[PDB]
Amino acid sequence: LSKVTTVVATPGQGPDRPQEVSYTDTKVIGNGSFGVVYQAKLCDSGELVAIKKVLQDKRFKNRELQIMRKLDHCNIVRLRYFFYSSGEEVYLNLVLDYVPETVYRVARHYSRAKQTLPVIYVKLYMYQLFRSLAYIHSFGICHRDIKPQNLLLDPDTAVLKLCDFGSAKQLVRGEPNVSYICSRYYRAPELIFGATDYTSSIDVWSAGCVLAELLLGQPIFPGDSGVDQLVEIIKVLGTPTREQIREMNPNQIKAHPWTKVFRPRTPPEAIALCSRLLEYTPTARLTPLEACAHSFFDELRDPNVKLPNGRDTPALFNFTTQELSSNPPLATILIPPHAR
Ligand SMILES: COc1ccc(CSc2nnc(-c3ccc4c(c3)OCO4)o2)cc1F
Repeated sequence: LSKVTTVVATPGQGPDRPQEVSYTDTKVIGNGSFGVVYQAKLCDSGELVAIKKVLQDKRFKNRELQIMRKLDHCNIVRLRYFFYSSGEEVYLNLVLDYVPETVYRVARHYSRAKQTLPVIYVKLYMYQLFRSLAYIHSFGICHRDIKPQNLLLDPDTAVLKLCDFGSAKQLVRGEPNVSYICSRYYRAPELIFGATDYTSSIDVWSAGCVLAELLLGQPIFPGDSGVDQLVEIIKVLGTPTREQIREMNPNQIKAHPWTKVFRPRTPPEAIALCSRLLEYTPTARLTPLEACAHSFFDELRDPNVKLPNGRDTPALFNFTTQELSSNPPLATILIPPHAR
């Protein structure tokens, strides 16, 4: 609150050269499995920041911090600084970009009010999620907890930022990974099947679940348990052929038309995008970069596009080489003539 805290914090991206950082108006805003999250105001600039505090084992490196020190993207909450603090024990503190809203909260307001999120926002929010994934997947980093709670929004600018890398991991082919991750509703089928050799494509399934959820006003796959979740998917997508099961798993509903799950007025390209994300076969799913280049997002590339409030859209085309690395020719679609 009124107390001024001064710490010696290390720049998130820069050289390892610690600075004194003073912050104030400190309040907890989240306290869960993720740790404790604080809102605070930087003394010098008057800028709000979030501070994530997690217990550290000290005999071990923090994975989340390793990942965050690598990332610099407009659709990912930035690590401004990190520092350590003591109790008695030892905590690591991530000083992060503050973002006021979440997709969860926003979808819930619309749902509660019996309304749907306007399609322009669905395009904006989904696109920026895919850019963020294209970016992190380019390092072989899989978020592994893509869900509406982890999508932060600035409603005034329509900026979406991916947050919570506490479940993120660099996926190395041949190194086994845990299957019971992601939030249930958003959890890929291969995970429910127990695959330990999964790829970044689990994030893409999750994004599809988010997109489907923004279109419907409720989770598309609301599993009752970790096991009932597979049933919920089958109910919507129909039984996987044995070929698909082989694709998902290292060891009786039919095809349910995609244009009937959603409401009658849902844009067909949104349904078409959805169908390419929610494929049983992990490698059949679009890459995030491919998802960005999908027709559903064409309006975002229209030179006349504006937010509902008249403002320009936020950064949409400032693609780096790193972001483009999975399919560089896609730059021809992604970056429209006027943006060059
Ligand atoms: C406020 O909503 C939450 C969302 C996710 C989490 C999980 S851990 C985390 N990692 N970065 C964050 C983070 C970064 C910037 C933020 C933020 C949270 O809230 C406002 O600006 O939170 C905790 C939360 F409390």
